Amino acid sequence: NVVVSNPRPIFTESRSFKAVANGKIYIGQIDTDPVNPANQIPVYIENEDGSHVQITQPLIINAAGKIVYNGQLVKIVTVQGHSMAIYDANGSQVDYIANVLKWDPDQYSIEADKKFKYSVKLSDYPTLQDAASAAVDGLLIDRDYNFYGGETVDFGGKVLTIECKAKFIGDGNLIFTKLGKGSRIAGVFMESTTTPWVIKPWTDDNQWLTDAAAVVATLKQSKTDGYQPTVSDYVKFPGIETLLPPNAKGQNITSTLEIRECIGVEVHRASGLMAGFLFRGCHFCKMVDANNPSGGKDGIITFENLSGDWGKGNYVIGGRTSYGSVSSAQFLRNNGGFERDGGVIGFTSYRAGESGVKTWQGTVGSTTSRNYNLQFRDSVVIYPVWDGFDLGADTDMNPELDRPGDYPITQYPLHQLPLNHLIDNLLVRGALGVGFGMDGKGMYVSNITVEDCAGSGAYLLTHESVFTNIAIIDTNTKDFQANQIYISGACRVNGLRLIGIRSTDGQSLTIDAPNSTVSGITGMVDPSRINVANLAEEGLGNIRANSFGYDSAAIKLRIHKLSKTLDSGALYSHINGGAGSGSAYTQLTAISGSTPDAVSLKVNHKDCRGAEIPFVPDIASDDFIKDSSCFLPYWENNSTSLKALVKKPNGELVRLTLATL
Amino acid sequence: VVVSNPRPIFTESRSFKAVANGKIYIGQIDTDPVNPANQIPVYIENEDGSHVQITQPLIINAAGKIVYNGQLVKIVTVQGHSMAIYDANGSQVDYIANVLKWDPDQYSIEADKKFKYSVKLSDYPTLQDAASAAVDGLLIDRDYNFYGGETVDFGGKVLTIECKAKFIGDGNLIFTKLGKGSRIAGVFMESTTTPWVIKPWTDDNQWLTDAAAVVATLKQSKTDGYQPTVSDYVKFPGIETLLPPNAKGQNITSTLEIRECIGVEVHRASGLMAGFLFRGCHFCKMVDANNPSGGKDGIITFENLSGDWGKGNYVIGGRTSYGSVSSAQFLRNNGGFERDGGVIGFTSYRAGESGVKTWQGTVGSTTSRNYNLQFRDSVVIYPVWDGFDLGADTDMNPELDRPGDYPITQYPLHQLPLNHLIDNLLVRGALGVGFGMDGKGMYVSNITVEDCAGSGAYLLTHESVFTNIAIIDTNTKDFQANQIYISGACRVNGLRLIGIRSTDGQSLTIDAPNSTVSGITGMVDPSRINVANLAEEGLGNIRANSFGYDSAAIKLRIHKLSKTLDSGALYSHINGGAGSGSAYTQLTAISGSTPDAVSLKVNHKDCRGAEIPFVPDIASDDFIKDSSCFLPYWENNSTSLKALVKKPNGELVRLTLATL
Amino acid sequence: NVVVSNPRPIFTESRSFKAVANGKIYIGQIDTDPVNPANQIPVYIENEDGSHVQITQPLIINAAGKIVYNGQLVKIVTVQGHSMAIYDANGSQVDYIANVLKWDPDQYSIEADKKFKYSVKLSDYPTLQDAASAAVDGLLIDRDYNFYGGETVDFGGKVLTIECKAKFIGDGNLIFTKLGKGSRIAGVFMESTTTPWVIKPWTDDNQWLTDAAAVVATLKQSKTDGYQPTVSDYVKFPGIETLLPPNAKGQNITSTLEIRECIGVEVHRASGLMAGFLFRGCHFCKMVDANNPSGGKDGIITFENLSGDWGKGNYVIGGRTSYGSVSSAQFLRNNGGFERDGGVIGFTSYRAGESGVKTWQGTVGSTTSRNYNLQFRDSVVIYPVWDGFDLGADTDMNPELDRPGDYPITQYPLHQLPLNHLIDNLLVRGALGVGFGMDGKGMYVSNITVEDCAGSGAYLLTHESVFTNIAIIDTNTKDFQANQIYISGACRVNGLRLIGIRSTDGQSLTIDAPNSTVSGITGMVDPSRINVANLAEEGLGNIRANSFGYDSAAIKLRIHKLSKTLDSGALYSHINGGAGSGSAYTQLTAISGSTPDAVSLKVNHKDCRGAEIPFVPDIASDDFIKDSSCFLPYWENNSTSLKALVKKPNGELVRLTLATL
Ligand SMILES: [Ca+2]
Repeated sequence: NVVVSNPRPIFTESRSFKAVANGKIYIGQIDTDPVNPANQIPVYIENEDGSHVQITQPLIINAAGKIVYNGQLVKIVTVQGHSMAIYDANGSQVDYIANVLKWDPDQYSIEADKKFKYSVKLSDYPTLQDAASAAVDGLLIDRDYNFYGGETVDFGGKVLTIECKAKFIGDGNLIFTKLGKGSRIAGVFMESTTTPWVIKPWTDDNQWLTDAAAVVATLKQSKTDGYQPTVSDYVKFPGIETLLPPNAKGQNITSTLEIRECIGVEVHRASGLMAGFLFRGCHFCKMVDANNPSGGKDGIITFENLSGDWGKGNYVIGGRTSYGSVSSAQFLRNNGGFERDGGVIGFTSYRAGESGVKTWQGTVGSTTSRNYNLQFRDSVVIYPVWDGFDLGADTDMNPELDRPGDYPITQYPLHQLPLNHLIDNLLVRGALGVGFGMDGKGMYVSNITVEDCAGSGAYLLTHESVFTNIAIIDTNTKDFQANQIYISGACRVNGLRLIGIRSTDGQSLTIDAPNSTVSGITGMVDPSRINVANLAEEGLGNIRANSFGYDSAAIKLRIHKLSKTLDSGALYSHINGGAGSGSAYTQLTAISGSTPDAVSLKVNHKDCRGAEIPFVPDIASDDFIKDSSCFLPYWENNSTSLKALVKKPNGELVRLTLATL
Repeated sequence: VVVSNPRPIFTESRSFKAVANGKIYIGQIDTDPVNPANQIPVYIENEDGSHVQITQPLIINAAGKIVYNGQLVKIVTVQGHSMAIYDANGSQVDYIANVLKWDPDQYSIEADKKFKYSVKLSDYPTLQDAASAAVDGLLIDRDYNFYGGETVDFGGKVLTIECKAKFIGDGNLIFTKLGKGSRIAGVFMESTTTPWVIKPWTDDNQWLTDAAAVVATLKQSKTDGYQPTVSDYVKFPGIETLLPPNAKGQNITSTLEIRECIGVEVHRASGLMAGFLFRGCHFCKMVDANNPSGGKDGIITFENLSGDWGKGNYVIGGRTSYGSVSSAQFLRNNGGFERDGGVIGFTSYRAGESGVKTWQGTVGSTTSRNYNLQFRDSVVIYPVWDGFDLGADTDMNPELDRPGDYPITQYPLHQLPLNHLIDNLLVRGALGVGFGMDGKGMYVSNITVEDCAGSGAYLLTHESVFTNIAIIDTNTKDFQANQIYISGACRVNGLRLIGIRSTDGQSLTIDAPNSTVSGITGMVDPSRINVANLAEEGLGNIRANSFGYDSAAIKLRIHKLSKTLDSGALYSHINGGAGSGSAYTQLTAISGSTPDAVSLKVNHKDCRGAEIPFVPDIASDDFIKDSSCFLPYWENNSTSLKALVKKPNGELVRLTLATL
Repeated sequence: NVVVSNPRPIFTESRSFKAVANGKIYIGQIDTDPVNPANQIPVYIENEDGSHVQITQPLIINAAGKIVYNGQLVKIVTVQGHSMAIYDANGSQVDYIANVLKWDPDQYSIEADKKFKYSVKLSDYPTLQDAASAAVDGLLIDRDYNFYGGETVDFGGKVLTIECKAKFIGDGNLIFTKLGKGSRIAGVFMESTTTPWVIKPWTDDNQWLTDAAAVVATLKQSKTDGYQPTVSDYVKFPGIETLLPPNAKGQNITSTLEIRECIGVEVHRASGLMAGFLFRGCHFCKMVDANNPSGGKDGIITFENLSGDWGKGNYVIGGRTSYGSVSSAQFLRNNGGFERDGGVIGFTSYRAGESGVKTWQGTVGSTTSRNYNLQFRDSVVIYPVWDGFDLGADTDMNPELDRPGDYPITQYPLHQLPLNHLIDNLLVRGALGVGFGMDGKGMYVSNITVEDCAGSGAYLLTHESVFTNIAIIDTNTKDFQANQIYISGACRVNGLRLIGIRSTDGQSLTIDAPNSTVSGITGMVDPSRINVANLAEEGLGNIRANSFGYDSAAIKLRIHKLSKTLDSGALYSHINGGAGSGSAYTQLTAISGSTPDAVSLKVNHKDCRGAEIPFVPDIASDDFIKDSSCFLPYWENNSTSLKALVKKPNGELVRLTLATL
């Protein structure tokens, strides 16, 4: 409701009831005398269409007490608050107001400025920068915003809480800079403008495709449920480079939120399609509870600190991601320090086009991309095209001969860096590459479970390292020419579960750990497919061997130097008669002529209650008897007699007759 | 406020005079209001606030003030307007194209831009009124008594609903049409009714099992127990008849229902007799539940019996307590290959049914089953029934088809390809079964079930793999049950059995008749192991360290022969005492159902010789097994040892071996 | 911008065009007659300086129609809502306005008050109490606030969301009281004013210092990268008490946020320097996602409930802390109930000056400081000066003879309270004292991993307790006179991994658990360094012993009561000839005269296909033969004959001739 009123002011005298006819008005700085030029401020006629014309002072008051310019009634305005002095035609002062704002003070605005939460919203601004400049505390993203690649926003060092309720859409990087420590960005949703060509190298039954032509046949234009091919696919799927159409090669679609050179910024509940998150030269930043962004061409979550100080304080905490052409979560040139201040905790990666979690190896540009002292715990990687966890620091194939910006090779050889990562409680399932890969010297690794992988379970280029409670369960299910677990260097493994339900008959070795000392293997492993430097159970208690569904129980010995495929000796218990007979025989055996159990001593065969003793089947040579005060029975066929080669207590030999007709 | 004179006066523009008998025309902005087509309504506004519309022009009196019927009046318009003033001779005194452009209150413009939008329930009579007014935030700042089925339409808006007071009522408060990304934080649901609840555990936290004892715990409370259900009639046989009618068939729950929404998260929820229902939702999460105390229905339910299969639905973090049925439950959800859904980082205490439940069977005429969910990093303590119930098929009537699911002819009962990602789960105190599941082709890892009155695990699984399972002091009530049962042909790699409680009062520890197992650790009674095959194929060089009084033992047992008697053994026994430097080694075999009946010894009494058992009477031809061996036997009437010799050529001869 | 107007009011007549010369104005309550003094309200002259002088009515109008007071023009002010009556010089009413506000009504405040989020901010108030009193919903800390020790703020029972974007700066405690249930405090940053002297008992290669003089040598003034010495350091580094200068002793610097006697308050994403967080007398409070506060003199996170009801519902959830002089997270007099409603889940502690997580022991003040029914799960403690987890309830050194406020010693002996904590999935690395310590009766503990600790791995003063899947891997690496794991009482251990890659030759026992029954040891343990009451593997299947790196395989027996260092017998398989000979011999041995393997029976030595049988090297005594229907061969040297001591089937002894020339 608008009340009818008379907005145009009139100016009347102070001691009688008259207009200030032919008077003058001066307008100036608050609490000054505006009659003096130095104190005057710009005054403008304001026109109906909202245009302005600056005029000179004094303002002229006509005979009716109204302001006029060249005799025409005008509306005068000023940019800021002002003092006002009114003079009559004789030049006597009629009135003076030091500050006109003080006459009609809007008290509500003082109260409102104090009692309401400050937030600006993108719907009120043409550009994101405009909103950012206006922001004091909150910034609401409340309209879908088309950004251009490289669009850069300066947040002015302010500590902002950016609440996203709409998308940032575009191909390329949206770059946020100069956010103050403590700033948070919640609910951000990045989406590419472009819909790329993607491959989907898995079937409707979730089996991995390995054939290049089969993979090419999956090409579709989509922002999800697949990934844009990269040059690593040319290696992963031999022959695919030639078979892909040109429009499916060299694509580069990612919509990336880039946090540049900020400290103490967290991105919470991020999501998107063809989406990427890049922390470039950041410290003490976190990607928290990622809400399953579907990846594009670049890493989904990247902490890259190739320039400036080594990254520290950078974490992926919770959440999950899906797809992407390369790794889900990756680090370059981060060092958590002794305090292990950084890494990946509580994270899930699904279907990384490369690996679920990656610490980069080798030189990138002019310097090291490697990482030290990071945590990798309580995390899960499922169905990566390459690796579950890739925690190596030195290049496997075609390694550099040096490490600019890192420890020289002369100090630490390749794969022997003191990486010092805290690695515990990780699960990997469905990896096509390697479930769990790493390198380094002096590493402690615990509670790692790798299961149901088409590719190898683990590939460990580690040295003087300790692995505790490792489970490698049905890996290399495609039976590639690979081990299920490989360890290069001289390591200790304490607890190693091998074999689920899949046969290893179509594979090479299960564990190849030629310099490693191992204890506590469990599972239905084919002992011929074990290679270690040493295997021992030094600390077992009293033992029982329980046999089910066989007529015997066995405690066997296998000397791998003699033979990896044949037991060299055994202690058996064998049933006499059948079930419930109350009788069994015990048998001690030795291999001869590569025939297991060729020679044996028996106790209670056929419940006879006696020992059956093997004898030498012809004349025994002197050197057949080993120890003093022992005898060795032997056969003399021509007299149908048993003889005994005796090594007497004094060590001398004598031949006796033992049994005759 | 400055004491001012609000009533306008209108004076002329050429000389200082009132516009006596002047005329004012009021119309559309930027038009000529003298034209009636440009005029807008003008009203007298009375002191009591009533209005009366009058004709134009407005009349100015001798004093320069607007008048109607000889009285000074206040005139108002509904919109911004043009104003033209004419004097008694029709000369124009003034023209204002838009009176609002003279000094607009610029504050509302700046305020609307700089402040966060939020409405609050204290300003509205109903929750719908508040939802309608909301733009960004909605604050629940007063307790609100809802009626069952009360339905709120949020208009597709992406709202941040902050709760700092209670929703109070029996039944469901139903939220609908929230936009993707909406969040509801701190919600507290509380029933109006205080029901009758049972508390089937003692002040020393032992479960009660006697129906009469449980009935004796009846009290009216919204917590520290649960409303009896139909399942209690089975759990406590006879309780149905002993419970008074007022304790039976109660249905008190105050439920926040999120209906048919996508991308809604409920965070830090709590309450008393509280439930949370996501009905026909996708990509919704129950996050960091702040220990709501449950009612009759499930505490957290993702139910997708209608519409598309549920996906993207999770319980993440938090905990719940009590409730008559399961704490967290799923019907007709499929996480896809991506495993996009399930329960991670969750704790359940004292579920009246189970901690985490995936429904089995048909419900509402379709499948209630679930696929491809995660169950990880979660803990369930003191459920009345199960810790985790992750089965999909009902363990009965294997003929029955699965409407809405895989046909029974494609996948038999309990052999669905459920494909859940199950890892790192802990259960303690279950009265029913700690960990239960079915399915074919399952992988399960890092499960620990300890200190359970009921069985540790009940696995109706087929061609499945279990890695690093620990079942420690379960079936502590000594029900006629196993500690772990596995029906189908599975592999177990790493199974820890037995804590500090004796199994002397129990039947089988593990009954897994089709399963192949390796790596059992613990003081299991070997008679209480039943498996298809047990083996340690990959041990290294071995040492058996005995802390016993005078011996160490490596025993053999053939379960086909006897489940309770060792069939043979390798012993080492001390000669003399501690520090003697001497022991004897002994190889034994069972005969006449007497373990160790027959043996060969090396170094008995430090004699440095081998004591060899001989057949105590004439040896039959078939007593000797292998060629180039001899078997000593006794001939009493010559006080001699003979030897039955099987020569190298396989033929038998009998020789004299020792005589007087 | 601002329009030029004439703010000073003029009062003119209603029926003719004249000023109300020498008129009178009355001002009173809305919709009343203000000429009645009962209805009048205060009116004020507002001077130019903004000051006010109350005057009595009526207001006086001059010949110009303007308000005057003793002949000077004046600005009169009063409350928004009022009635106004104007009278001419004759006392005739000129006008009456029932309610001046109703003329040009501000509708905006009504709309604004409904549509905007309420938050007050510290920049608008001189003191934190001022802001707290003004708050309704939100409270923003947008300026650094210097507090004094003991400064107490009462939040009126209001449910407040306190968002911190600046620091609370001060030595001592800032005390928050009377927060309503559901209140939350986010991003708080406590910082001390003092930079104290701190010690840093670790080197640049992250080796612990143990020498007092070396530790004193590390003294520096800093708020981080070390801690203030306390009296426990006197014990930890013997001699340091006398070597520290006075300025480094008795320091007491912590900047502590104290939440006092509140219910349902959560502190989220807290940080700081020399910072502490104390919940005193609270219930249902949480310290969530601690953002690596760097600690001071007192515990970093403390739930202290020594008065009032036992603490319940109090958790540390997520996050991490660093440094501090004492423990990172600690509890006094909390009981989670059967519900286990409280504890530590998901937490990381680095470099606690005492322990990572501590449940207090003994009497504090006049009552129990102990704790029951708490969770300790999914947490990690790295590099504590004392313990990783200290979950004991009873005092170790000079214990109390009683437990005021708790169970009596007569009901539960020392170290044997039914603490009932839910303990699972814990990792400790780098502890200088004890990695994992506890006491209690009836405890269940599972999935504990302790690795690479200078001090002992575990010290368990527990009884009738159960430990499942424990790993103690390279602990006591400094070779203190200690065990790697000690357990005092009658416990069960099911799964125990011992030994990483470090030799134990410099140590005493690896496990000393004299009253415990243990199964499932894995690792390269020295068997002489195991002490338990009972060690057994009752439930193994068929067994194979696989030997790598040797010409033989072994299944050995050791009777620890006979000898802890020498095996008492063995079953061996030994290669005959070369590798790939396909022949081996089996040997069964027994110790004699303290020489392992002194006496043995062989099968297939030198591939001879016969059994080599040891005989008594002199005349056998009657008592040498054990069982009926057995014979024992023995040597009669004078005649060059083997005889047999025969125990006939009827048990009677006879001596026969077995072999002669
Ligand atoms: Ca003879």
